Amino acid sequence: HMINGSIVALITPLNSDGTVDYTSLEKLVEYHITEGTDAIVAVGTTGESATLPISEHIAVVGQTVKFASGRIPVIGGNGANATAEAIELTKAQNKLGVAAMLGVTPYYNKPSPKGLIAHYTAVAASTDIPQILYNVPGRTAVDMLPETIAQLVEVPNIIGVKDATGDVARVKQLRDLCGNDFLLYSGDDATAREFLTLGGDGVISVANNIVPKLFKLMCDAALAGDTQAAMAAEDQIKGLFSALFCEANPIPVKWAAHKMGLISQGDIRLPLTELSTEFHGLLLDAMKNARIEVK
Amino acid sequence: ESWGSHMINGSIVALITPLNSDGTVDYTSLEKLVEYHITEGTDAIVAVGTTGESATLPISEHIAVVGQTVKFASGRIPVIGGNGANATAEAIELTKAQNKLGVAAMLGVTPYYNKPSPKGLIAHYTAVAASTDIPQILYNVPGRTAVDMLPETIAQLVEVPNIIGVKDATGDVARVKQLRDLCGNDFLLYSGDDATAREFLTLGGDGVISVANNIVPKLFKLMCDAALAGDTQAAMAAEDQIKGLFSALFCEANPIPVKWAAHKMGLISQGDIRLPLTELSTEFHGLLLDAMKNARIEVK
Ligand SMILES: [Cl-]
Ligand SMILES: [Cl-]
Repeated sequence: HMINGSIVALITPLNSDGTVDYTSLEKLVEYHITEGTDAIVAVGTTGESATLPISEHIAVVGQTVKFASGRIPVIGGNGANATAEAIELTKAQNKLGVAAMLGVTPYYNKPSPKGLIAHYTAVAASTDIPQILYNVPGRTAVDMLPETIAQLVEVPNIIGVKDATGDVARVKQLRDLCGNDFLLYSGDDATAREFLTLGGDGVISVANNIVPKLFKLMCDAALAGDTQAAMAAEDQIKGLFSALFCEANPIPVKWAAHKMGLISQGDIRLPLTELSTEFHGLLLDAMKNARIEVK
Repeated sequence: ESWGSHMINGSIVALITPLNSDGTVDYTSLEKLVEYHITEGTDAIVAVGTTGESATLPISEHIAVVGQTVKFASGRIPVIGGNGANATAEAIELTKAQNKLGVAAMLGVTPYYNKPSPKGLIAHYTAVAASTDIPQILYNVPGRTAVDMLPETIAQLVEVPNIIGVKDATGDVARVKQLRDLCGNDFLLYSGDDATAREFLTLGGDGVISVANNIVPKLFKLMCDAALAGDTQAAMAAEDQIKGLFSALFCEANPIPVKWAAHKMGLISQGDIRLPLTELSTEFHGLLLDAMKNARIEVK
């Protein structure tokens, strides 16, 4: 296993015709290598998994692996709200060369704890690739509590959990019920430094899409226990921790990216839409404040 | 008239999708459900919506169920196909696969999980509607989708010719009035929350796409007719008999409880259900069985 520190939930850049832009995707992979990002999640929420059918999903992940050329672990998204669909997505990724897979809890259909367990057990049963669980009730309508996560630790290849609740007290609870070995990632930038400080292993983040160097410093300092340096680094980027959510992720981050020249176009698949004029000002300020160089 | 009456209104069942022991669709139970609803007077059937477990049926199996439900109905009862998706392309695809099935309308939940803005919601439904000429019914259920599509956004779709109304499940009955004042008197309003169905009709809604319909269609029908007719006494008297089910069918996420009930009836042959959903846990068996007795259901 041993993915940790600053993990970027990568956006999927699109051509103005709406197809995947592989030139920008390559630029982004090099960028995270050039700065010091520890891993790349390909096609999760931030990467717009909802709007990418399986064949496109497989392509973006597979291409990201190719561009990385072994220099950085790539983790592929394998979440679905049907167990059978998740298994199929998992099987189609089994030989792309991912280090791991990130699987969100089934959204919309609100299964019970027993069902989440059976769900993830059957998904993990269909692969040798390490699985990371992902709880985000703000999006899924289901809260997968630590008591539930703990019953999955014994599944050989379930290696940890991303938790986006922002509820920092869960770190202790998760440590207590799972082992020291189970990996705990934060999925809430606003509480991340704190999450690591309480004993988290790393952060699967939106903001390190656009401030990876500083986001790395913050994560490394926190893990080392240099709280002063962690807070110091957090200080400069904290503004983005709310600005990148003035409309749902990845609407703002993708605008911020195509703005810094990171990507060729700001195109986004429907039902998602490009960031409203209303927020252009707010986000340019938070961006200039994080020492991001426009234009 | 003008000319043969009935638009889709009144008491509509969000139909259960019955399964065989091996998880395939049970067509003989499906046909039995369709007869049952005809005999008992249900106004219309939504096939493969949430209660029909739409998330765990791939598009092929989805359209077979819709196609067969229409067929079993054989012109005796309107069938509404679910066409909800969180990607526009996927919902266009699903809509197109249902054109020419003999469906009276389609019902499409707002995009879930990905949380589009209102401008995105409009673009989504415009594009879905543009790809068909079957009537479309919008579906708002923030409890499951994590977007709340507000009245003011629904109003901007009223102009889109074949969008005919909205199912609202929030249980905010103040929205009937708001929606009326912004949409037509002609725009169809459906309650999606059984606990507030009666009140929703009484305030000016046109119908209820209900979960409890599955197991108490006669009294439910009675309740909806009466409230539509403005006869509050009979409606309330109808409601009182079955009100207990409006809480008890939600002790686990729908359709887990209703499926158990329908089997324990049993309208179906098997209570099997598809992962990640699981059969009702035994903890709630007594809870639901007694709620069913109080609503006049038998055997047992
Ligand atoms: Cl998020
Ligand atoms: Cl529910």
